[PDB]
Amino acid sequence: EVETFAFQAEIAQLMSLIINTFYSNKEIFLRELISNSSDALDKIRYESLTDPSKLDSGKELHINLIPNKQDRTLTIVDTGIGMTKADLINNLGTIAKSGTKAFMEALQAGADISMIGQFGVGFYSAYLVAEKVTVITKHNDDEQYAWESSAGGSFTVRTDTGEPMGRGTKVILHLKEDQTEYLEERRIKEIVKKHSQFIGYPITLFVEK
Ligand SMILES: O=C(Nc1ccc(F)c(F)c1)C1CCC1
Repeated sequence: EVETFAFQAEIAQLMSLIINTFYSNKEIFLRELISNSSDALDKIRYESLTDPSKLDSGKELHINLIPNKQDRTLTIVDTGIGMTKADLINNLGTIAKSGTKAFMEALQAGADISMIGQFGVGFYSAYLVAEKVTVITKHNDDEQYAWESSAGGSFTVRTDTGEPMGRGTKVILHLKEDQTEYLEERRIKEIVKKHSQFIGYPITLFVEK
């Protein structure tokens, strides 16, 4: 059972800008998604400070980067707090409407796309490199769900019957044909060292057969 939703108009406009604007510095998508993972890990860690049982769904707090050249996907996995179904529908737990408003004023007032994270909508920088994004998520207070969008004004949400995740979020980037450099080990390592050197969780870059 798949539910299809329309993006709010401001979010659709944000994704069309990210997709259509000529902007060569696409690598910041990875910094933005890792920083989102770090924020989600901070949240479950804080909650566990007063309720250890919050970590019954997984004690390890980490970030994995999994490239797959056969599928042409880059997956960013974290064991953070995750998202409820309501969170997924409400712009993946962001205040995306007011965030978009600010970001697009900043853009007309000098800023560039790389600053998207300062407006709380860094998730959508995934569409710099991905034609389709799938988000699998599990929050302690809800079931496992899969969100998906190829932009175009709509997204879907369904119960995920795939591999149980325990707790956290998995962002699966179905990369554009000309963006496969972000599956190469040496290019991912470069980006992580350049932009994510101070993330306080272990970031493991998986290698391929
Ligand atoms: O708004 C613009 N681009 C834009 C905005 C948000 C984005 F996430 C993005 F990738 C590109 C134009 C350059 C200023 C006018």
